[PDB]
Amino acid sequence: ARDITLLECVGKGRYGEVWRGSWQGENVAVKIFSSRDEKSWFRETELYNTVMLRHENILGFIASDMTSRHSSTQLWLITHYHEMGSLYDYLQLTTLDTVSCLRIVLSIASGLAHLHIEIFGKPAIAHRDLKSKNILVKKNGQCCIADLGLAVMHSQSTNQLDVGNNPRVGTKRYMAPEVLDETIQVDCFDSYKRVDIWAFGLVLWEVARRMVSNGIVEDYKPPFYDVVPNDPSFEDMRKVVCVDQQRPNIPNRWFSDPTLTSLAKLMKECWYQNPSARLTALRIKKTLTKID
Amino acid sequence: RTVARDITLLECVGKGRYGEVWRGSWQGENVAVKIFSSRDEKSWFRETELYNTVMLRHENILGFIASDMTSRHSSTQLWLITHYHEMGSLYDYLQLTTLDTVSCLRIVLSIASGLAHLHIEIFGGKPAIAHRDLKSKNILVKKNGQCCIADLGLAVMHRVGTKRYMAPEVLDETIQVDCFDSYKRVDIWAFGLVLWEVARRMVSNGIVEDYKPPFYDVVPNDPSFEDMRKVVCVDQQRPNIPNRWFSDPTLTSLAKLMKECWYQNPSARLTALRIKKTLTKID
Ligand SMILES: COc1cc(-c2cncc(-c3ccc(C4CCN(C)CC4)cc3)c2C)cc(OC)c1OC
Ligand SMILES: COc1cc(-c2cncc(-c3ccc(C4CCN(C)CC4)cc3)c2C)cc(OC)c1OC
Ligand SMILES: COc1cc(-c2cncc(-c3ccc(C4CCN(C)CC4)cc3)c2C)cc(OC)c1OC
Ligand SMILES: COc1cc(-c2cncc(-c3ccc(C4CCN(C)CC4)cc3)c2C)cc(OC)c1OC
Repeated sequence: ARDITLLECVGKGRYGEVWRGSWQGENVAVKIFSSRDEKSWFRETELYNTVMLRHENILGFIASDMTSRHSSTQLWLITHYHEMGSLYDYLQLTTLDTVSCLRIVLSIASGLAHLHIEIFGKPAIAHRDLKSKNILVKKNGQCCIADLGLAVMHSQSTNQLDVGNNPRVGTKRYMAPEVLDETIQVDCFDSYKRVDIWAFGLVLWEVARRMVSNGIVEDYKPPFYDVVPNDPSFEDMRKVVCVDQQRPNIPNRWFSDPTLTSLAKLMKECWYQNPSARLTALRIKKTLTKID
Repeated sequence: RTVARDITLLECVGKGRYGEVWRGSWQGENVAVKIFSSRDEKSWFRETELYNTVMLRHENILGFIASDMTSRHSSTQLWLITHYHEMGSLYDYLQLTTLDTVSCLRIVLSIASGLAHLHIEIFGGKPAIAHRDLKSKNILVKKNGQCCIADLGLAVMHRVGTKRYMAPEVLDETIQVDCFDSYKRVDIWAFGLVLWEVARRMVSNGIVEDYKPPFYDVVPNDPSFEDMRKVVCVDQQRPNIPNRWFSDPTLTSLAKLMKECWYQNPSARLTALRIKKTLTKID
């Protein structure tokens, strides 16, 4: 029973479209890629070929298809469906308590450590576009990481399955200093893990703002909302991150709450300009497991 | 909208180290479904990446329909779906069938047309493509008498090839691997062997040769790399041209053509475009 019914469009952008569909009587998400993003479709298909990729905190794969008649081609990715939508969507109007905030951020750390660590199998994987729109919320209050179209793979028993020649990929708002200044070591797998850690810190900040403490919470804002234009360019981001050495501000009310004090310390250890100074995903996961 | 993806697998028409090929049915229409072995997974990726780069459409190239990857409990299933050619492969067809002048030329000109289309860069278009496993089992026969080239799982854009069809520069490891033209010239060598296989089955003066694969008389049934190197590189043997061909003007011209695909020096061999021109002036 391979047939799918497309029921409603839940997203449209430069990436193509995502549809809620029905398959074997279950909701599925069907992404139809833009022509512009055909290399992402193939990269994501290469990533999902890994059976040991499967994890509670990684978006689960059902099928990938490239179809053509005559001169046009369609590119399909079919996954499990998360009706709560992205973490970006969820944070807009929901506030969090301590338990819900830690559950979300530990689940993302668990997914990211699963990607980064080689299994002897699954290669080590760096995501390269981590952000709150690429994280889905599950009904159990954990998240899963989505969109492996820019991912890079590495095997310690051999070598490295790397990028296109274009290093200006990833979402500009979440790009690490070394991506924005184009000094990143492109032949070094560890470089790409360190870019993910930078972006994880920004996602931690986005989530923590929405956790209530002492009857106070911040409104949802994207990273660097206060220092860059609404739709920031690559150069806008380079200016604030590389020239101005800006990092997201820690609201002072956080320092009255032990959880938010711990999270502020963790996100600062994701934001060093020196990529090798940043925490590992495993260390973040260990730290969040210990925080109450 | 409904996306009908069900494909009914009706009969297995091929089994091998590569996996299986099935005749299937989608929406009342025959398709061919290649189900890849774990052994041959990289061929699915290479062909899929090529068709994602350039959607080839040519009467003498097997017609792409889809690349499918389906998650199973503990495995990934990889299918390539193409048009279906009920007459099967040229290899199959030549075992039983003899040819006349018109059929022989139509077959070999259609293969040369497919191969030149792969080899040529078209601007505005397609990258140049070398096949790297051209042989009579990777050519399908169509009802209109033309053939189409199949299996781009080893193709390169600008697993090893079948040993029996490897050019001398592949067997002696002197191939200039950093030069794309090298891979075109390896295909031309293999094309010459296919042209020999076909020409043997063309009747002249009531005479025809039995189907044999290239080098049948000088290598074992399943030849080693070394077996082939000794024949092709050390002794510099080439397939036999029977005397009876020299009584027939078509087979005389085809013998000259196949000799010009088999030079030891890869840069001396004819190009696919020159082979096409030569064939349009025979008969
Ligand atoms: C994969 O293969 C097959 C696919 C199909 C098929 C089924 N539904 C719809 C389509 C289609 C419609 C419209 C557009 C275009 C039209 C112009 N512009 C607006 C862009 C969009 C593209 C595609 C097709 C091609 C049929 C087939 O056979 C009859 C196929 O072959 C097996
Ligand atoms: C990020 O990337 C991918 C995501 C998905 C995916 C999976 N489940 C659910 C969704 C979703 C559903 C619904 C909403 C709501 C939110 C707000 N409301 C106002 C409108 C709609 C948002 C999101 C998505 C987008 C599938 C993908 O591929 C098939 C993705 O690409 C890899
Ligand atoms: C996913 O998988 C398979 C799909 C199909 C298939 C079945 N029905 C319809 C289609 C179709 C084509 C094109 C469009 C649209 C695209 C955008 N719009 C502006 C124009 C037209 C819609 C739908 C397809 C591609 C067949 C399959 O097997 C033969 C598939 O499995 C490999
Ligand atoms: C070389 O490679 C590929 C080939 C094909 C393919 C396409 N049409 C038809 C065929 C076929 C059909 C029927 C017979 C036999 C069965 C009955 N009788 C005893 C004589 C005839 C043989 C062959 C094939 C094998 C598809 C592929 O992929 C989907 C191939 O791989 C790219």
